[PDB]
Amino acid sequence: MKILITGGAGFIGSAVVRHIIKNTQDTVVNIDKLTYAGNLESLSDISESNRYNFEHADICDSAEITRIFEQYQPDAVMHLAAESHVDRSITGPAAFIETNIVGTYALLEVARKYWSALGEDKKNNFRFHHISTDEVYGDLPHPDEVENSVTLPLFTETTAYAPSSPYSASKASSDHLVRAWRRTYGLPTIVTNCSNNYGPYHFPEKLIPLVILNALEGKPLPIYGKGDQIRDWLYVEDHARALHMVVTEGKAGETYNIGGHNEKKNLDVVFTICDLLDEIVPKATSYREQITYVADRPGHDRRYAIDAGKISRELGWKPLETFESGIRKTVEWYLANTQWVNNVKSGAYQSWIEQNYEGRQ
Amino acid sequence: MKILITGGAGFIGSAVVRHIIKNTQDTVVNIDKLTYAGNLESLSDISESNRYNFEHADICDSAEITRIFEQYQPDAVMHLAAESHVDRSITGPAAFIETNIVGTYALLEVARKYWSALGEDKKNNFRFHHISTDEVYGDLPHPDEVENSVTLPLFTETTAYAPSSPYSASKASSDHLVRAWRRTYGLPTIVTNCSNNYGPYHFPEKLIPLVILNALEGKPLPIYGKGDQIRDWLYVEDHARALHMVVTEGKAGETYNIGGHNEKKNLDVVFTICDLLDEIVPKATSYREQITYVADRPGHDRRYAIDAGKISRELGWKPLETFESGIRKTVEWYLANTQWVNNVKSGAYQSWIEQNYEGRQ
Ligand SMILES: NC(=O)c1ccc[n+]([C@@H]2O[C@H](COP(=O)([O-])OP(=O)(O)OC[C@H]3O[C@@H](n4cnc5c(N)ncnc54)[C@H](O)[C@@H]3O)[C@@H](O)[C@H]2O)c1
Ligand SMILES: NC(=O)c1ccc[n+]([C@@H]2O[C@H](COP(=O)([O-])OP(=O)(O)OC[C@H]3O[C@@H](n4cnc5c(N)ncnc54)[C@H](O)[C@@H]3O)[C@@H](O)[C@H]2O)c1
Ligand SMILES: Cc1cn([C@H]2C[C@H](O)[C@@H](COP(=O)(O)OP(=O)(O)O)O2)c(=O)[nH]c1=O
Ligand SMILES: Cc1cn([C@H]2C[C@H](O)[C@@H](COP(=O)(O)OP(=O)(O)O)O2)c(=O)[nH]c1=O
Repeated sequence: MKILITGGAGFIGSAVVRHIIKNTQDTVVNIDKLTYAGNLESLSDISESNRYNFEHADICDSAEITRIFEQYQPDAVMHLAAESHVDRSITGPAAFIETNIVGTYALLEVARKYWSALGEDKKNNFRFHHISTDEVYGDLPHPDEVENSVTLPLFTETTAYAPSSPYSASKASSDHLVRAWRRTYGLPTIVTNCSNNYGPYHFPEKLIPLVILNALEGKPLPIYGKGDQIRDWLYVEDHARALHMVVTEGKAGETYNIGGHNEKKNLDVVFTICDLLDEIVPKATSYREQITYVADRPGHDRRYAIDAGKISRELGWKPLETFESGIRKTVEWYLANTQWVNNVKSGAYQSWIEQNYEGRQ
Repeated sequence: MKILITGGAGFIGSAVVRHIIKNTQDTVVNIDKLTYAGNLESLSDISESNRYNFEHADICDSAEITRIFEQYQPDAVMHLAAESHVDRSITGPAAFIETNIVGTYALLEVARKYWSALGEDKKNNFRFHHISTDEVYGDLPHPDEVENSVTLPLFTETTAYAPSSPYSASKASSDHLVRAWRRTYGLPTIVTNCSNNYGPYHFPEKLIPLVILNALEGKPLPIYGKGDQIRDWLYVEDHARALHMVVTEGKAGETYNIGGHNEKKNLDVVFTICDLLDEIVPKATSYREQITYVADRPGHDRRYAIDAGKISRELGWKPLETFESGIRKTVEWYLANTQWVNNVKSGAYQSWIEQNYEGRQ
C-alpha cells in the first residue's frame, strides 16, 4: 500500500515513517514543510529506500499537494503535520490556526477531490487517517480535587470536546473538519487521539527532552507551577505501531483513543530522569539540584489520562514498553545521539528558550 | 453601554440592533462586510439614530477592526458575523473556514489586546458574547428511530460537539476558540447556541423565507428528502431579546442554549405556510400543489431540539411568540415587504438558486 504521510519529518511522524519502511511492505511519500520542528536527520536510516520519497511542501499549498496526490496515487493518508507546542500557541497562535485548522481544511479538500475521482475499487479502500491529541477533551478532575476513594474519570472516545489552549482548540477544530467531511461527503476518515508521546527524536521543547538536555548541559529543569500536573505517557514507537494498525485495520468513521495508561506527575517524571542520569552519567552533584520551580503556564490543564480500552478490544493493540523501560531507553538515546542533538540546537531554538524561559512570567 | 456588534446587517444581527436602539439605552457600533447576506435596508428603521453607527468592514481586517475598537471604546461585543448557510458550505466551504473560524480568531485577538489594556473597572465588566448555533451538537435521535414511548433527548449545554457540515464544523471551531481564549488569557467570554430562527428580514435562501417567496412567485417549494426532518423554531425577535439579556446579565465563562421548544417537521412547516397563503392570498389552486420532493442534502441532520432550561431558570428569559403566532407574522411581513425582498434578491441570488436547485443532485 502507498501511504501519503504529512509531517513525516517530525517527532511522531518520523517514528511512523521509520516503522513503515523497517517493519512493513508499504511504501511512503512524506510531505513536510520542514518548520523549526522538521528534521530530515530523523529519517537518515530510511531516506535511501526505494520505498520512501520525500516532498518538501506546505499542506496549505493546494496546487502542489494536489499534484503530489496525482503523482504518487496514495491508497491512504496519515495526517500528522501540525504546530504542536502549547507554549508556542500561547504567544503565537496564528501559526496554529493556519497550519492546524486551515491546513487540515486544505488537505481535506485535496483528499476529497482525489478520493471522489478514484476507481470503484481504490475509492472503497481509501482511508484518510487524522492523527490528533487527547488535549481536545479538555482537563480532567485531579486526584487532589476528589475523595481519596472515588475513581478518577478518563478520556473516552465519547468524552465531550473542551480545548483549553490555542493549540488544543486548533486540533479540536481540525478533528471536527475531518468528521464533517466524512458525514457530508462520505470521505473515509478515521481519527485517533493519543496521550503525550516521548522517546527518540523528540524536539527539545517538550518536557522530557528539554529536561534531559538541560540536565546534561547543567541548566535549570523548569517546573511549571507545583509540577503536580498529570500526563499519560506513551512511548513514541508504541504510538507508531498503533497508528499503522489503525490506518490498516481501523474502521472508517471510527475514533480510537491511544495511550498506555501511564499517569505520572510532572515532578515525578523529572526526578526519574534525574536519578537515571545520576546513575548513567554521575557527576559531583546530583542533577536534582537543577530542578527549578517557575511561573505556571496560563490555562494549564492539570490532568490528562486516556482510556485506550476501545482500540485494545477492537484492534488488539498493546504498548510494548512500560514507562520505566521507555524512559530509560529515551535517556540512553539522547546520550548516544549527540550529533542529532547538536544539529537541532540552532540559534532559533535558543531564541525560543529565551522567549519562554528567561524573565518568564 | 457601548456595544460593538458584528454582522448587524444580517437576519439575526439586524433584529439585535433594532431591539437595542428601540428598547434599550445602550448604543451600537455595527461592523458588517455586507456580503450577499448583509443589507443596510434591514436597518432602515434605525440607521439615523445618534446612538447607532455603521462601519463597513471585514472582521478579518485586523488593522481596521483594531482602529474601530479604539475609536468607539465598546463595553461589550456581540459577535454574529458569519457565513450561515449549510447548503452554501457544502459547495463552497472556504468562505466558512475563512469567516467563521479565522475571522473569529482575528476578532478574538483584537478584543484580547483591547481588553488587556483597559482600566481595572472597564476591564472587569467587559464581555465578549459569541453568538452560535445548536448545529455544533450534531444530530439527535429521530422519532422514527426509537420506541414510540421513550423520551427523545434534547441538546443541553453539556452535550458533546459533533458537527455534521462544513458550516456547523466552522461554528463549533469558533466556539472552541472563544472558550480557549477565556481559559488561556482570561478574556470574559460568553457563548450562546440557539435553535433555528425565522421571521422578518430573513434572507430568502433558508427554508421558511424561500418557501414563502417561491410560493408567491409560482415556483416549486423544494423539500429535501421526505421532509420528515425536524427543526426547533424560534422567532427572531425572541432570540434578539434573549441575546441582549445574555450580554447584559450573562455570567462570564457560561454557555446558554436558546430555544422555544418548538420541534416541527419540515413538511409540516411548509403545509402551514401554504395554508396561511391559501387563506390570505387565495388563488385557483392550493399553494400545496407547488411542493416538490428533491434530492436530499448530503449529510443532512434529521433532528435538532434545544433544551433552554438553563437560560430560563438562570436569566428568566421566555419567548413571547408561539410558532403559530410567529409564522403568521412572518408570512404577513413578507407580503408587506416586497420592496425589501426585491432589494435583497439580486443576480447573484438567482445564480445560487440555479446552483443549488436546478439539476440538483
Ligand atoms: N507530541 C505529542 O505528545 C503529541 C500527542 C498527541 C497528538 N500529537 C499530534 O501528533 C502529530 C505530530 O506531533 P509531533 O509531536 O510529532 O509534532 P512535531 O512538532 O514534532 O512535528 C511537526 C511536524 O509537522 C511539520 N509541519 C508543520 N506545519 C506544516 C505544514 N504547514 N505543512 C507540512 N508540514 C508541516 C513540521 O515541519 C514537523 O516535521 C500532530 O498532529 C500532533 O498534534 C502529538
Ligand atoms: N439563521 C439561524 O437560524 C441561526 C441559528 C443559530 C445560530 N445562528 C448564528 O447567528 C449568527 C447570525 O446568523 P444569521 O442567520 O443572522 O446570518 P446571516 O446570513 O443572515 O448574516 C450574516 C451576516 O454576517 C455578515 N458577514 C459575513 N462575513 C463577514 C465578515 N467576514 N465580516 C463582517 N461581517 C460578515 C454578513 O454581511 C451578514 O450581515 C451566526 O453566527 C450564525 O451562525 C444562526
Ligand atoms: C515544556 C515544559 C512543560 N512542563 C509541563 C507542562 C505539562 O503539564 C507537561 C508536559 O508539557 P509539554 O511537553 O509542553 O506537553 P503538553 O502540553 O502537550 O502536555 O510538562 C513543565 O513543567 N515545564 C516545561 O518547561
Ligand atoms: C433551504 C432548504 C432547506 N430545507 C430543509 C433542510 C433543513 O432540515 C431545514 C432547514 O434548512 P435551513 O434553512 O437551510 O436551516 P438549517 O440548515 O440551519 O437547519 O429545511 C429543505 O427541505 N429545502 C430547502 O430548500
